[PDB]
Amino acid sequence: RPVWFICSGMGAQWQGMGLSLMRLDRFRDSILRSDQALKPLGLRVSDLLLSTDEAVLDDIVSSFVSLTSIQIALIDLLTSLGLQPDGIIGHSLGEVACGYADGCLTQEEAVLSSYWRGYCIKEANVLPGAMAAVGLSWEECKQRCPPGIVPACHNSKDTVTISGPQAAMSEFLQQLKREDVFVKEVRTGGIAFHSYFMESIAPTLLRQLRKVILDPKPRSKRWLSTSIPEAQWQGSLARTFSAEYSVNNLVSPVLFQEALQHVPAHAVVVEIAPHALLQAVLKRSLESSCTIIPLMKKDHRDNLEFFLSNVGRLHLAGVSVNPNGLFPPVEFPAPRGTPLISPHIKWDH
Repeated sequence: RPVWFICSGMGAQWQGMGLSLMRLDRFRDSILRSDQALKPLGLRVSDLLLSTDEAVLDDIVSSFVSLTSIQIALIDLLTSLGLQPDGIIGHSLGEVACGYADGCLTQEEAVLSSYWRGYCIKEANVLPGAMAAVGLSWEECKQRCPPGIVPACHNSKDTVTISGPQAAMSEFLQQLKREDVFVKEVRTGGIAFHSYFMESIAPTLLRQLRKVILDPKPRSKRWLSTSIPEAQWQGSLARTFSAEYSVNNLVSPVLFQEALQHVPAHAVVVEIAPHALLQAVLKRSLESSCTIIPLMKKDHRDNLEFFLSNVGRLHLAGVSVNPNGLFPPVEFPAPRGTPLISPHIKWDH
């Protein structure tokens, strides 16, 4: 089976993000290295995770940093299991983390990217936006959307996230529920990402991310972009994780379903995110023959159990993962009087 890393984006946050997983050394130790990049800017991600409150789930600069810094740590645990990806797909702000997993992005360049991507947006005081996942074909959207309400995310073959004017959402959903349409709102801290709203920011962001990303590294064919049409994958822009790319990702539509297309048929898809947002979408928009696995469940009593639960599932899937890489090495030789094994290896006799 191939392994496919999927990196869920915005709306995927919640008070208490991987406070349980802080225990695990491989995790914490990576979240600390994220502080090391965020220190010259006077910011500590580990505090953002633990002084967490409503306002910081809504603060867009805390979020881009929180999500990315966690995703980057989840990815690290996955690499301790000894599980590298066959395919990679990002979904919005996730792509950043992806470019880490493909190895075009340093943990630092990755973290600081998210940080600025989020900063420049906040400081543009952009007008009250708001997104929602709504269940209609991408073309059904272009037909039935109030003016000024873009279709922004192509998730499934019949699930799309429209982006736009905060007040024009509220009264265009009061209006959709009343016809039984899939509608779950995404928490965006008020900003319409992946719409025309973003062009205003593009200049100042591009001009600044150019100082974080010198120099840009080549992307590998292992990583399918969802920010650039499959058409122009052999292009100049598409070829490298450059500032120019990071900025484009924030401005253009996320072509998710498009990438899901390329996902093989006995594939195992892991959602790498502080919360399994795209579970609905992936299961809907992919073969029944593919197993889909969360890594953390929001508001769970103890993510550390829920992650091991799923590390376990990644095994039942058939993938090659080994938990001993999460916890400190064992001191071989084993103690004397440590339970026999052969008598418990039962066969099909």
